[PDB]
Amino acid sequence: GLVPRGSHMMEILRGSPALSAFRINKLLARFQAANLQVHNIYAEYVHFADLNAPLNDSEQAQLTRLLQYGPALSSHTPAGKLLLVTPRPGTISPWSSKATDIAHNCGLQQVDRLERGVAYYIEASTLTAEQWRQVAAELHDRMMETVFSSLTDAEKLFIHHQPAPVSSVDLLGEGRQALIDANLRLGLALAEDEIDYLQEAFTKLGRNPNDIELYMFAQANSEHCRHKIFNADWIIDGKPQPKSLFKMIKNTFETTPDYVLSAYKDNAAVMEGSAVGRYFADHNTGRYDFHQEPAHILMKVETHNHPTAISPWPGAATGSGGEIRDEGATGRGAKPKAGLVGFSVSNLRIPGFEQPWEEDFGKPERIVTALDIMTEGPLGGAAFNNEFGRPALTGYFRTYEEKVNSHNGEELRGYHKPIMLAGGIGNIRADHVQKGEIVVGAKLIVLGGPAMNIGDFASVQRDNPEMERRCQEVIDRCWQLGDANPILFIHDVGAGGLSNAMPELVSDGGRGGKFELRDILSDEPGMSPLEIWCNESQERYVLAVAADQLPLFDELCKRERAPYAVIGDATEEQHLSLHDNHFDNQPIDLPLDVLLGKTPKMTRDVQTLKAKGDALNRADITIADAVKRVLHLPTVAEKTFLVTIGDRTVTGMVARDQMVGPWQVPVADCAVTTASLDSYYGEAMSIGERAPVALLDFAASARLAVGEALTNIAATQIGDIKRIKLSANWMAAAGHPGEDAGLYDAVKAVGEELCPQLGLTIPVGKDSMSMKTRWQEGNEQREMTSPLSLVISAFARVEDVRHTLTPQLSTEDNALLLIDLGKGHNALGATALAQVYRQLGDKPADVRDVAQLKGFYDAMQALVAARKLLAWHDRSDGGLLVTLAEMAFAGHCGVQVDIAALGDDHLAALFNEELGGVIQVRAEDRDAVEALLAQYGLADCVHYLGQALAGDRFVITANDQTVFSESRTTLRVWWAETTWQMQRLRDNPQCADQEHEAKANDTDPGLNVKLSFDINEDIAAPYIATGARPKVAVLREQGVNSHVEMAAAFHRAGFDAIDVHMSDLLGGRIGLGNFHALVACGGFSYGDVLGAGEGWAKSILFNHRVRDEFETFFHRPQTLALGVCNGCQMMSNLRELIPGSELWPRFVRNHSDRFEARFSLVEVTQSPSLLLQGMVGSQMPIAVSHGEGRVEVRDDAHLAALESKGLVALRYVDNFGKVTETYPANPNGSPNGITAVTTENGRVTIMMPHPEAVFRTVANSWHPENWGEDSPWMRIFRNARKQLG
Ligand SMILES: Nc1ncnc2c1ncn2[C@@H]1O[C@H](COP(=O)(O)OP(=O)(O)O)[C@@H](O)[C@H]1O
Ligand SMILES: [Cl-]
Ligand SMILES: [Cl-]
Ligand SMILES: [Cl-]
Ligand SMILES: [Mg+2]
Ligand SMILES: [Mg+2]
Ligand SMILES: [Mg+2]
Ligand SMILES: [Mg+2]
Ligand SMILES: [Mn+2]
Ligand SMILES: [Xe]
Ligand SMILES: [Xe]
Ligand SMILES: [Xe]
Ligand SMILES: [Xe]
Ligand SMILES: [Xe]
Repeated sequence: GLVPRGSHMMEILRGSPALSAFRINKLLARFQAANLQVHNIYAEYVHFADLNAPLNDSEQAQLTRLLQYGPALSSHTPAGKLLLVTPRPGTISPWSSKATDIAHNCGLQQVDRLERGVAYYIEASTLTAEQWRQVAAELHDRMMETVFSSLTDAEKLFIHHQPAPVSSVDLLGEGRQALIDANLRLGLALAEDEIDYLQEAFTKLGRNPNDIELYMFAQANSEHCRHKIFNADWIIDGKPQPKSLFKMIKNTFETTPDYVLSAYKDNAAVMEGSAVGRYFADHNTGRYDFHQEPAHILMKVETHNHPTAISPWPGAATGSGGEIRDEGATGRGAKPKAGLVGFSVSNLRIPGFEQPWEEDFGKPERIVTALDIMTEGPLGGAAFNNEFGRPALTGYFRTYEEKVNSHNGEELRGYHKPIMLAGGIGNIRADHVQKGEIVVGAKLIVLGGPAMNIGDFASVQRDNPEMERRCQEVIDRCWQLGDANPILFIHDVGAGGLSNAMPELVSDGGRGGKFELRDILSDEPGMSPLEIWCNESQERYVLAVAADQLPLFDELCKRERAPYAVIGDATEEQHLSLHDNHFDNQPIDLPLDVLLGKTPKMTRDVQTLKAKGDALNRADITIADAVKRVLHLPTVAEKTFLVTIGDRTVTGMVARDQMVGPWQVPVADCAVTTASLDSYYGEAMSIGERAPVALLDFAASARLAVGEALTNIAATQIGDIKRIKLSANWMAAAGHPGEDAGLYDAVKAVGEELCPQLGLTIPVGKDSMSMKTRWQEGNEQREMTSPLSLVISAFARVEDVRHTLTPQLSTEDNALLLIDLGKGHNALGATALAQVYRQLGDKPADVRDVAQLKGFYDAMQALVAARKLLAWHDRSDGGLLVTLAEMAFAGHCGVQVDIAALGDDHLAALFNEELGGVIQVRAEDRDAVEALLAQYGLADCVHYLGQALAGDRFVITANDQTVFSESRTTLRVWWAETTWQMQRLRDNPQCADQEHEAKANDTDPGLNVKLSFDINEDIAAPYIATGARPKVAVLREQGVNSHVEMAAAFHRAGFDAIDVHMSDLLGGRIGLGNFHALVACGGFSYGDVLGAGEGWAKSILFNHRVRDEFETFFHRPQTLALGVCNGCQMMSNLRELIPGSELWPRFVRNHSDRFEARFSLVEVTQSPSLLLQGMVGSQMPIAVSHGEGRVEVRDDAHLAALESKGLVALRYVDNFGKVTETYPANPNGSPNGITAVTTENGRVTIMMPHPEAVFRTVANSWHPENWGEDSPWMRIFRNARKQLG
């Protein structure tokens, strides 16, 4: 396959079939649905290699072999009409960046670029050219892809354009008109006074502005970048106001500075953490060690609402990716640890599952549907978190779309433009919290990805998470140098690209800069200087480093394979210049104070609109019907489709994730991580939000968001409320009638009143101020406007991660007690209950009593510390009804509760969404607990409800009357139906159905353990005691992310864990000949492009020296190796080097066709595995996190031979203890539950689950109560140590 392509040659290589049978069946069913009459469809990947020089035979064999990957689906002879789908010309897929990288690291420098498309073969012998266009429309994404008729057309993707010159705007030759034309032509969106400012600036300089200078200015001065609304002066109902919104937020720091180390002067806030062992590999020795020191806590939350309305997968992916850059660029370098995720969208209207409150109102053609956002968006957000390697541990998901009588009268209110929210916490060293001095002469570097023309095609983002992982490793090497950290100053690259980030950086240091345009790394030679300087390409940071640290920085980057460029120098003069060596001229030449000068402050002069509620019309409402609808509201309903798609175990520090208890029910109210791998100190995150309340009462909605963040985090051991710090993220349709006054009133409500009075700081925050959508529907104008939507995220240092309560009810003798901080108001306005009957109602919840909310929190903290709680679940969407139901789902039990003391209105008592929740206590503690609550002023809020009982009965009485009684299993399965329907349409429907149907089986005993050995016996102790510590090579390739906890597991077992990067082996810095033990760690090397683990394995196989090195290590008589997850995939690709491995299977795309992050039950089976000695017959859960873990054999003969040889070491079992292939008990579809195999001599074991994630009991999502510090998985590492003797 090989043809001229300008001054290069393009080779075409056929790949493998691209779609599984159920995917083919969906295409055919959709074609029949549109009646396009299609007899058959078949699809095959095809690869395109643009070559700068020819391949000899052996290089050609290498290239072909690199492009063999993926499940072994049945080939077909091409037949019918070819439609080839590729990335749009002018764009380079992330697949292409990563695959070309593999090619280069396998020695194929002749490969200039690799790209991939899908060839579809459609047999539909009479369709009009018209119907052909609809077939083509159906097979590609119009925002990213194009459809071609010939394989040869792929040459269009590799055209090199000449560099486009700068363009000047003729102000001197045409006057102000030139600026007006450029404003419209370049879409600068400039205000009249901004046009005046530019006109005057350039008249003063006596020369025309260049397009690049105007664009840079336009970006810096957008609402998005300047925050004009948040800095504006206000007049409200005729009275000037004393403070901006930002100054009201700051008020919370003026009033509670406690524990804050950094607020409002960085792209994250920082608060005090805990002195613990920070674990990392020394720069000199490569050995991992604990460094006992403060691990302070940074936090940040951001949105990506507009781009997600256009292209939701990269919109959500880069929302997370951008936020992750903020966290690593805090101070002088910091480390992201865990993430959170939020979505608000309009009604799903799932086909065949439409709910009675949903009405189709239309939408703009150019945006995607709510369903499309909730399909592709969570996948994009998880793709980044999974491929970058941070666990995603808490989040919210709301649907809202209704015609409502609100502040501006009857209007459509919703989320056509969605909220896509991404946030997280990380750790930072004390001495790096402060940005450093920028020395005159400092080198100014771009760290990260080559620029492309990115940033409405302009709203289609692009993510490459692996590129960002490689940058994070360099930032980690830097801060891991302590006082020798060479980062003087670092900033993320986001809006405005370099044109914002570089000026901001020098400016923050009191300097200017001089830059060379042609030093910036670019994958698009056609780009204009404007495009190069201003594009929003992803995975970039800017930093300043002293000239003499450049050789160190260079070494650090090269070992990580993180690209970087020196692109300029910091100057004493406060000027900004950008030179271009190619055109020999100066695209930018400005004083900074001209560039960064501001037009006058905004004034908003506005008036209050307040909705008068309508009383809830109850004609159609019964309690039973209300329970059924409310559990079908996606806001309320089970969230599994948002949770198991995202890793929750990488770092080995996750103590509490969303899934709770033996039945792994996602109801955890907040996330908890341990502060290190050697401590019980930790960090917690929770979310509060209640946007629909803002349709009745702006300030109540903001108070409730703060209050729910607190009730969600309250059963975690924190102590002083001033330890809890908030992000406030404000989404509004600024300018829409009544929203501006409501915004000022809501910010005041929290910043000036509620938070100072509770002792809560808001040291970080952001705002997104055009939350609305307009389009033409008949030839009527239509508009969908969001409620004011405050999202509060709460972050806190944790005193003891072991003491966290979850909603999992005990059935030992117990009391359930409601804490009703609604004080009997029982408001029903703006509840899930109102919304599911198409109403807004009358009067919403609110914070009823500030002393009692603080009293609530302090009481909860006293009960958590004294271990007086069995369970906790707060009340929010769905009310007390949903809180009790979710506790019964998590406990897999019944409730017998009486509500007579809660008012005569049972509907109001069950469904109000007032603050509070239900604690469960031992029956014998009930009196002391009620006395404790009374001491905090709560007696009149506290109500004994009844008890949790074994069994399936969910019973609510009022005196002698049954208010509501149903099977708990029935409610649990209704509550599951949304995630079932989402999984069924997104993933393999067979796996969605199995998962859902297992829920209806009440006899399910949940995760449960059988141990064949003593989990507390440290069999490595006599070896550790001698002080003899053998090395283990902790092997990582670029994109590996689980190596730190892997090293820590081996360390606890007595090893000296050495960081061995593949670059170390390629560069000769490490030899395997010096090791007896090797482990290949997990993650996403090369983003799994070319098959998970393949580029890592082939880069070994195709370098003869490193390959000989691996083969020698494996052939030694006493070496031990382990491969986990990515390392298990890598090693299965290395069988030719491993003796005794001939029967090993391949590991390919899970049968569900979805990444699976699960806490799965396995049994240890009889094999030669030396790492599993003493464990055979044990059954216990383990962390699973993979999308390519399905064992695939050549045929049954290979499966039988593998089995009969006795080499299977681990199998998935269902909770009844049987070997299974039913999902998700077996999360990936592996035959015979196979998930680990060993070699004939037992010296090498590979497995897909992560024992290193869960070797600490505290890091097991569920575990038996009596376990000590060590989980059963700790024994694998101790077995390695004892085996080496
Ligand atoms: N978008 C999301 N991504 C990840 N996890 C989520 C998301 N939405 C909700 N969750 C998790 O699902 C569980 C139930 O969520 P939800 O009912 O919104 O919480 P609550 O009602 O306690 O505020 C929680 O553990 C939450 O963290
Ligand atoms: Cl169709
Ligand atoms: Cl702009
Ligand atoms: Cl939009
Ligand atoms: Mg103090
Ligand atoms: Mg909920
Ligand atoms: Mg909650
Ligand atoms: Mg919530
Ligand atoms: Mn009151
Ligand atoms: Xe190719
Ligand atoms: Xe400017
Ligand atoms: Xe956390
Ligand atoms: Xe108590
Ligand atoms: Xe090992």
